[PDB]
Amino acid sequence: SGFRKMAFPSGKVEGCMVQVTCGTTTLNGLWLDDVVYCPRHVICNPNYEDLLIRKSNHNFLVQAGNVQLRVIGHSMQNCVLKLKVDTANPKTPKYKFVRIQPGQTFSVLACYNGSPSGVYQCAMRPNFTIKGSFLNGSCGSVGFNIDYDCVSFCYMHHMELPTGVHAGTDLEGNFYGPFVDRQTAQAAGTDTTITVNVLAWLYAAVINGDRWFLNRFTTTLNDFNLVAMKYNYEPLTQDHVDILGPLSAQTGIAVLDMCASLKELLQNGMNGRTILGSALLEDEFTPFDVVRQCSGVTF
Amino acid sequence: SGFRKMAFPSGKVEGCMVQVTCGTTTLNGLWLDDVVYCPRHVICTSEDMLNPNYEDLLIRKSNHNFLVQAGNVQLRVIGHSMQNCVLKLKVDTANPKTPKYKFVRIQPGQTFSVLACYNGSPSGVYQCAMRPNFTIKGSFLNGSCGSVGFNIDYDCVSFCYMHHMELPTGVHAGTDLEGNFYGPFVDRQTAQAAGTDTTITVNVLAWLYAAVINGDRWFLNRFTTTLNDFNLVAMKYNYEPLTQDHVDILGPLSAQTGIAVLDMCASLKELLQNGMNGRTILGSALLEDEFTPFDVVRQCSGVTF
Ligand SMILES: O=C(Cc1cccc(Cl)c1)Nc1cncc2cc(OCCN3CCCC3)ccc12
Ligand SMILES: [Cl-]
Repeated sequence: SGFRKMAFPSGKVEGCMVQVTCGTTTLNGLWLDDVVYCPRHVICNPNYEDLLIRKSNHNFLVQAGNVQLRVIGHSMQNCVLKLKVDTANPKTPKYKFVRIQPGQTFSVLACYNGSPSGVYQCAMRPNFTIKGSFLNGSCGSVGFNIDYDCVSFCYMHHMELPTGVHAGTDLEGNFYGPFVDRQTAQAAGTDTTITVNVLAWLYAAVINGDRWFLNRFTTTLNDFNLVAMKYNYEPLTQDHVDILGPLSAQTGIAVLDMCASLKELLQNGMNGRTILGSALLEDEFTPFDVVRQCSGVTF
Repeated sequence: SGFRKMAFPSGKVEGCMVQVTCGTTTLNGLWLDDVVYCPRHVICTSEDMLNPNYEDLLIRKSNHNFLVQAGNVQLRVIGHSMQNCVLKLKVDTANPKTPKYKFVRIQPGQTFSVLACYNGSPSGVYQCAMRPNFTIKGSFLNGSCGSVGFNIDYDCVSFCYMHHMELPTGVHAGTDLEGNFYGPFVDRQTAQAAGTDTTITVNVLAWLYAAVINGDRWFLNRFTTTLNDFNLVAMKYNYEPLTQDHVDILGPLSAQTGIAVLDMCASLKELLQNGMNGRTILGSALLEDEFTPFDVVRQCSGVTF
């Protein structure tokens, strides 16, 4: 019993965190094999190719714990700077660089000065921002998922938007969303609720004994999305319906049956009642997260 | 900017997790130096659970009855002793990954990170608080017994909790790392129930100061209150009494935001009187009590927005 927001064990990632310094800018780097990946704005009309051509390998001070790492080359890939170093990290895990879609969740290891300070779980929002907990110096903190024994790096933190939300890239330097890495006016679009995730969390509530929101009713996929579109909810596709299959099978509540409960939960509200200790409908637990936390999968 | 429930990086703790097996019972152990700590109910059959004599059950066991597994390597047990509700298995090898550690016992309201393990294998990490009724609201299944709660201040890991059982209401109970239970619980299958739970008041006030630091001020009011008048209203909403120590502890946050502790208490009384009214504080529609005054100061800084 119990449903908590749970992150992946951060150990395999901690052994990769280093501190990258260029001039006055100091942020975090990800040391995998003989390369250190970090946001390219560490070298900061910012023409990054023009700013990088003027730098030498000794300008980058990379520090792994209390040991300095020797930079022997550097290249830029989109918005990420790759610093080729002298030593290959002995603690390099089995890893993969993956790009995630909105709605997908991941673990963030928040770092300051190459030293891990906290770990938390979050979701890639439909408007491509993340609602993280970041301060100055957290740039270069990474988002990951653990796949059996292989770490999947999916996010690298770059900046904070005027609304307190965060923006970053995948590990190939490609931004998530319509953002650019510079001091300019940038705004996160209107956010929507991740529908498939709220439904997964309602199945998790049923599994944990919370059944008050259930009803005898059902709906069509078209009638649900017409109401969802009105409440700023992401459209529920047939793929989403299919993905919720195992939870539907385990609880005996058909997906469109659970959609009628969400429909009533949107028009009539919580009414002083809570679902899993929450007075709001939670959207940062995917259907897979619910299965993993309510089955005991380990790494 | 941004306020999240944050756990400590679990790495230093992961390198300590092992699987302890005695007969058919299989749970987790904490391997520090040449000793493996685990709940003493690993020697119990699910039968003896009602009224077991652990001294009598341990005297009948030998070192080869305990199968300790660190990864894919078996650890050889060369001695064993019991300290309250924890079993200490002396082993042949000292853990090379042993961190700088300390066993600490915490008070209700205190927060810590939990590394949930199954079969000596870490599966997840989450942050929680020791409830006023001494239970924890964790996310645990069968086999999670022996999972540990910790705080990593500076480079030292402070072990403060070891999971033992789940109560009828879904809440969890356990001991400090010296085998002493938190609360009036016993490691027996007798009828036990968690008392009435109360809200950790000093933590809600800390979280309201964190909200002010993150820009949200809508809940603030022009009123102040006495400590006695606040507690009379707090009691009525099932809130823990706010002591003068709590008032003192909230001093730095009071200084940083410019809102006196008793002024924030009036804003809190008004929230309990009126509700949230469709508004949210730090992305929450409920008043959050699992962030201590020390967590807020740690996660936030010294510049208010
Ligand atoms: O409690 C024990 C063993 C035990 C028993 C008695 C005394 C001691 Cl000292 C130790 N281990 C568990 C720990 N944490 C969480 C659990 C969750 C569990 O199952 C969720 C669903 N429950 C199915 C039965 C009602 C609901 C089962 C077991 C859990
Ligand atoms: Cl404490």
